[PDB]
Amino acid sequence: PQITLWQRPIVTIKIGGQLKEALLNTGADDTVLEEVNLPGRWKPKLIGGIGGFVKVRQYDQVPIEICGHKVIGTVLVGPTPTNVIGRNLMTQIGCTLNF
Amino acid sequence: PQITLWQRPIVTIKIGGQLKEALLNTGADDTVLEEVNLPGRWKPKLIGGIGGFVKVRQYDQVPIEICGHKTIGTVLVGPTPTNVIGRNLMTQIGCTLNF
Ligand SMILES: Cc1cccc(C)c1OCC(=O)N[C@@H](Cc1ccccc1)[C@@H](O)C[C@H](Cc1ccccc1)NC(=O)[C@H](C(C)C)N1CCCNC1=O
Repeated sequence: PQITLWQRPIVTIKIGGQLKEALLNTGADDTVLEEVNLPGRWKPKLIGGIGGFVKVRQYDQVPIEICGHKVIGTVLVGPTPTNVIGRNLMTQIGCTLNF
Repeated sequence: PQITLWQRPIVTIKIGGQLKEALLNTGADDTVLEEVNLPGRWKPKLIGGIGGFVKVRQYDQVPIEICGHKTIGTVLVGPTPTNVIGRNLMTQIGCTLNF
């Protein structure tokens, strides 16, 4: 799609058999989602860092659908004020900024 | 331009007679820039909010050039870990997310 930015670019993602809402966040390197139980191995990742890091679980090669774009990418699972689709997944969906 | 998101979408902005780097941040409602002296009236704005707000100065109708695109928009001036072009200015430059 073409998403204008008058509103927060919140998109529906499908991940871990759940439909979630997430913000297409070009300011985020990574994709951080709250409350998904992703299967399989993960490794700890420290994210944030300003005032301390937040430990999240990094799951790699996660199938995630973003606006009916099935991609695969790293999803960090842990506390996030809002579910964020970061650049890592936006590149997968071939999402670009255009002006 | 079409900006792919493999890297942080840092763009050069021209504001307050200065060339600055700023992140095209679709996750940011507002544009927050540090160390720009903007002329004229401003009103305080509280931004952030998680753990407390940061007070910044809201300058309205600021001429700002983003990747050569002259636009006018609200620029919040105050502490920001990175200069952020938020959606408010991305709409002005006609920046959209596309995939
Ligand atoms: C910067 C970074 C480094 C390593 C790894 C990752 C994933 C990184 O990126 C993630 C990140 O923190 N991104 C921020 C930028 C960053 C760079 C440097 C230090 C810290 C962060 C920023 O761009 C987007 C971020 C959206 C956000 C989403 C969920 C929780 C919190 C914030 N947007 C916002 O914070 C704004 C501000 C003004 C309040 N915002 C979010 C509330 C509602 N209003 C609003 O407009």
